[PDB]
Amino acid sequence: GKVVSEMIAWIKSQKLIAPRMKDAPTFYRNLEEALDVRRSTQSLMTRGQSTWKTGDAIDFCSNDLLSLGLTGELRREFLAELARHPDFSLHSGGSRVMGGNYDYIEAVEQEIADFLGAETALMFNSGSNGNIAIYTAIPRPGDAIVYDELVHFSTHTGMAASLATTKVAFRHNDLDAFREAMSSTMDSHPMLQDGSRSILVSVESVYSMDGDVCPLVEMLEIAREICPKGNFAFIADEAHATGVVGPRGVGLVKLLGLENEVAIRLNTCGKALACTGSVVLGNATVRNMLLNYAGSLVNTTAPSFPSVAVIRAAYNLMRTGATQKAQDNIQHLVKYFFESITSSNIWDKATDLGILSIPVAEDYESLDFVTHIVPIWTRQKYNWWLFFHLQLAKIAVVPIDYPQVPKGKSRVRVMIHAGNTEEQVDYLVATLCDFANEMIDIEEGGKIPKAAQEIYALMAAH
Amino acid sequence: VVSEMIAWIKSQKLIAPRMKDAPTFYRNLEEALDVRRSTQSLMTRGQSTWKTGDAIDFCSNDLLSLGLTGELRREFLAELARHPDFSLHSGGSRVMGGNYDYIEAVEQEIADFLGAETALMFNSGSNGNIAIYTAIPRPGDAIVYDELVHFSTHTGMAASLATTKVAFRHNDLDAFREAMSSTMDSHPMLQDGSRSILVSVESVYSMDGDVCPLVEMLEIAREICPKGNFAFIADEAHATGVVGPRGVGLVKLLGLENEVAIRLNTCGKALACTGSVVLGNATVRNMLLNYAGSLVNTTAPSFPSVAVIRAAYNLMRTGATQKAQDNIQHLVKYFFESITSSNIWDKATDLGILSIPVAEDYESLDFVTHIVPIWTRQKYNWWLFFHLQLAKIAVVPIDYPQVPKGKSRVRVMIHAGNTEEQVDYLVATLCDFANEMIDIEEGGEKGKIPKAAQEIYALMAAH
Ligand SMILES: CC/C(=N/Cc1c(COP(=O)(O)O)cnc(C)c1O)C(=O)O
Ligand SMILES: CC/C(=N\Cc1c(COP(=O)(O)O)cnc(C)c1O)C(=O)O
Repeated sequence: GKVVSEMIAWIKSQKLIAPRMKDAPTFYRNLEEALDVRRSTQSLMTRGQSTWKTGDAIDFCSNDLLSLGLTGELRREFLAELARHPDFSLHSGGSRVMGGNYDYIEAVEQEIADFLGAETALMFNSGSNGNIAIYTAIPRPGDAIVYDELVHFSTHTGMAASLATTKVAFRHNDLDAFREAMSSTMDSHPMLQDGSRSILVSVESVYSMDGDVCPLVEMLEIAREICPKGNFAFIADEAHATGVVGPRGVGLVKLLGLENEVAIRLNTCGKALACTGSVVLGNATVRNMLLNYAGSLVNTTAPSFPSVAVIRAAYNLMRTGATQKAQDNIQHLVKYFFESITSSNIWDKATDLGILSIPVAEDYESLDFVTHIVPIWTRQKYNWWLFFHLQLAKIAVVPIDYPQVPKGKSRVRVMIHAGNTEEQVDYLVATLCDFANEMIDIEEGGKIPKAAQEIYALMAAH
Repeated sequence: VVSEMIAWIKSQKLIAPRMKDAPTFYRNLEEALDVRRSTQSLMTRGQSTWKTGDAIDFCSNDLLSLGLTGELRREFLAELARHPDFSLHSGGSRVMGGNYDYIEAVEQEIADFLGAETALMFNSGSNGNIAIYTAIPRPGDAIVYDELVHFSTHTGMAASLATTKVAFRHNDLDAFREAMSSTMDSHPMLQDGSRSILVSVESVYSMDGDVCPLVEMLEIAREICPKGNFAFIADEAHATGVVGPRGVGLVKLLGLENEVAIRLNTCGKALACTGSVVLGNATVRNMLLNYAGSLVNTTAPSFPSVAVIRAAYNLMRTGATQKAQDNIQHLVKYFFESITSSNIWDKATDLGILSIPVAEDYESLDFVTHIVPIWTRQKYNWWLFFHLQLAKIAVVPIDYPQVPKGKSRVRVMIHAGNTEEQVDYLVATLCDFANEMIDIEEGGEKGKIPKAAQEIYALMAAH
């Protein structure tokens, strides 16, 4: 219905366009050639998913983690906040350091900083710009940046534009490789050995595309062991941690009581807090470093009053406890899904054959908590088929593929929200087990499964 | 207020001395901050002295006084009220489930008001320029850009896939002609029309206040690129709302919406909120959605953020900013006649004591802009700022790194909500400073400090 109208528009947008641009001007000629590169691998993005916004599909893909957007709970606290300041000055006035600072944004920052256990906060338009500012301002020449290989794109963009000359990745969440990265970096840099420069460790609290948790206590112990002079500093991107983890959604850093051990923390408002923006946490020296050396911040207009107001409304819902029930239902529904798919008859054969792989679902009971992020892996030549199977079953997931991940690591990303139900989770489990069945029967018989046939049929027409 | 200047005075006291047993990371961080303090140009809280009412606003970016009057606020809240059940959260990135009908419809309203085929909305003008210059240039293309394009344009070009980036002297048609032709003559794939030259300009330049001669550069581009293998990119941050009928900006005013492939219009200035739109055909828009990785990997704008942009443009389309816009023109022409009619103007400008280049031949233009950069001698620049501030006139001082080392100045912004009496006081204050400086220099005492600097140097001693 509405599922099939967007599949058609998606199929149609991958038709190569350059063979029609021979007469077009050179500028548009080469742009449509560049778009054709993506079309050729069927990865041209246009209008997104959105079948869940209309009711035509379950929402297992959006970032509305606590359903604050779905319920209108944030909108009502947002309008209530604007009503506490009639005649508010909407316009900031300019750059935050030249005409754009005002009392209400400083007060909201300190309010948030107090709630998350930090000394100071600085507000950005987004988590991305938060990362851009951190890694263009904070790293000094002679510093070293050691980062998890799956840090966010904005972190990669910030580090590339950094003043630091030494940046070394380490294998994802691997405490051994992080040790090897730390000590091999120390040994070859005499300025780190005598403590005249620092090593900056860059990690995410919860990884957007894997769903696992940074072992921060252990990394901090490794760091102190390698750098006994204390010349290290951590930077924790809690994008997918805020609102999900910790008492009243404070995140992983405060949950572990590391608020004095992690020098820089980024908390974003784009997921659980159901709006946009971010704050960078640190002491007053970090904050003044961003205001003075993060040129991206210096040359952009400061947040408007409504933008600050929606952020404050979201932390209000967190800090007054209004999100606590939604926060536990995530834990419940993720465990409920984990129990249900690992208890179905076919999970064992499908896991050996490699038909389905959900690594976050294994050993889940030994963790202090679970995450909302559940990537589901299949065979790489089955990935689009798994997507079409769920999509045609009226379950909206996010497909992950090149360029978003390396060209061989394709997967499906399922998001469990506080506003989902056990009936919907049962439907997701049953839907996945039908797919695992279909591919095992094909593997035991060149057949193409039902769902893919229908999508390939629509292509043969469009 | 004395308090804002006192706080600024304290923020310049060096701190590296107290940092010994301070850990390496905070010591090196505060050592970098000291580099700014030792030149007295550390920034902390800005210039908000005007915001309360204790100083005249000649500094903010609220050009049409939409923020001051609450006009945009009232329309913004009525727009929210006409959508009582709006979905606040976008859902994710614009290409992954953050798209919705409201933002697309708003985009097309802005495109059609601006005379463009499509529009694409960003969090900021800076993010728009980032997206343009990382997504649009192809390998083999050349970028010819005005040296004074915005910081975000410089960041975007440095992350670009184009391998020839050529700057040219600001607003200079001969320098631009020389950049275009020497770039054309050294690239066989520009000569044969298979790659393109991208031309990057601001319609109104944020710190010199002058206007890009866009019709002249298009003529020169077509001359040097007879195959038409070129494309212009016009950043209109300081034109939207303030230039053209009903604020449509410079490109539409000259009727060049079909000759300028990419346009950036921003909401941080005269439109009194935040955000931007990139304008172009659907090939440009798809290019940004697929190759601007900054856009792909960030959350899509929430409903209230879209609605205030809509309210701003709706104000412009109902003609509710035209009188504010005519007021700007009146007040800037009034400042220009006033200051150049002053007694000391001839002497102060011959001596380089005062210099306002946008005040020269302002009558030979079709319009003026709101940006009045005021120069003095480089060693007097903070003295000029102190003098203006203590006279309760809020201006924004402009020093390294915002500008080159020896190009420090002070930026006055004329807003619609300003008055002729406020302009009279500014001129009187400027003439006092010029007179005080001419006296000090002819008195032959190289240690003589002006009055307003004496007070600042006093508080520095006390505090
Ligand atoms: C930061 C205050 C400011 N910005 C100027 C500016 C921007 C940034 O746009 P945005 O703030 O990211 O929406 C973009 N392009 C031009 C030409 C500009 O002059 C100013 O001139 O005081
Ligand atoms: C919206 C795309 C997305 N994640 C965003 C994200 C950001 C950017 O945050 P912002 O949208 O600029 O505020 C920063 N750090 C991490 C770890 C992230 O995962 C996702 O997983 O769908």
